[PDB]
Amino acid sequence: GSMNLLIMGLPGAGKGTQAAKIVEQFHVAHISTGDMFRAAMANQTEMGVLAKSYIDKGELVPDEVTNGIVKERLSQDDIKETGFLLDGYPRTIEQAHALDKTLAELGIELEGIINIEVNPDSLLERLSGRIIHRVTGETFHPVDYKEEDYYQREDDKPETVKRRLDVNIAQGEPIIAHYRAKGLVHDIEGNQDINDVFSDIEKVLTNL
Repeated sequence: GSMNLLIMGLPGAGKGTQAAKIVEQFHVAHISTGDMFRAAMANQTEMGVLAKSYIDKGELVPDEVTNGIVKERLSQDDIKETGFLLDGYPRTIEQAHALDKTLAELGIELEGIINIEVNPDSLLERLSGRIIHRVTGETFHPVDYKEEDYYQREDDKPETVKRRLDVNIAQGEPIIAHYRAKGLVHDIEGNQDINDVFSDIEKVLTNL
């Protein structure tokens, strides 16, 4: 009955799939950054219509507005009833500090953090393998009988993925340390089958 959770993991770690499995078993509200903003705007909340005025103009959403969005979301009814699984926020240590303030104001306590760990070299190989034929557009990872008959999306080039992973690691490290120092972080080995990863998650959550 109700749990207040964060889920964390580097790109390619399968955070999305696990979140959906967590919802199915434990009924917490899965809340990604995208969901939160889409809700605020589509449901036309006070913060949402405010956020929309920046987004429509192609401008960045200020921290003050983002923090209001979050507080608004965690203020909803479903949060009291079912708890939550916050996904993608906080993204920086500053947002972690802002979140803690909001949770304290709301009288809410974080109960656990699911941290899916996968070796960044394994992630790199998994995210930067996709290769595409020039005229048939056939996708690979596997074949390649001709090195020059293929190309990669910019998003999928090893240097691009490597930078993405490095930035995500650097931004996430102080957040993980911040909450680990409070015993809230539970490391899950992510290099398993989907059902085995979730199996370890299930053990953690039922024993909270």
